[PDB]
Amino acid sequence: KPRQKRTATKAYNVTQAFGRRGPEQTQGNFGDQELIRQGTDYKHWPQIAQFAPSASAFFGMSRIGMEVTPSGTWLTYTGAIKLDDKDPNFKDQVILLNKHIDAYKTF
Amino acid sequence: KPRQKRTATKAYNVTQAFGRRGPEQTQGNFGDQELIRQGTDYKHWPQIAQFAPSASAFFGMSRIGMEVTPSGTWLTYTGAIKLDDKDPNFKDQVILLNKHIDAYKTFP
Repeated sequence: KPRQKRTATKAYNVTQAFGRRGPEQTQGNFGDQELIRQGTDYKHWPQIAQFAPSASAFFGMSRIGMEVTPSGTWLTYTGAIKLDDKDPNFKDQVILLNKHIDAYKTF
Repeated sequence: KPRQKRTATKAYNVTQAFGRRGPEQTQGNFGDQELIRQGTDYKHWPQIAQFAPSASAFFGMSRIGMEVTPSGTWLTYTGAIKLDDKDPNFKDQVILLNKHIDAYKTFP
């Protein structure tokens, strides 16, 4: 499957699907050891997935570019998604996201 | 519905769902007049949507951050998706994406 359409699971985990976590610009930085090993089987995956954009929102919210780099042709994307501070789950969402952002620095 | 889960259509279009296209740091820049007014009702939407990430890939591929500002708490993301230059359709994919990237600069 094209990288962007892959779904990580225990049998095909985040490292297998999307590479090792890291700081480089072509690397993903999200996930602690449990999420990396479990993918969408992770016990709190639906709480993470609620922030992932629909296809319409991905192209509607993001700043999209197209670049030729020494590795080939890339569609770039950047943006920001607001957390709903009136969601009763807000504080646990903050804790959950903090547990996974740049978690690889500690393993 | 939270912004990131909206689906734009003719009845609820890209501007209404995601704001006017423009140059600013967290403003969307993608779509010509046809896509803006049609959203996923756009006749060639599937050829754009093939590049959109799954939820797992979004959090697998992207650089994710969190920012706290006077407007609230924001989940930031950056990344890149590789185009398959060996796909016979590659030239048409590039043409389609280029038609929409920064298209707003050419119309009010």
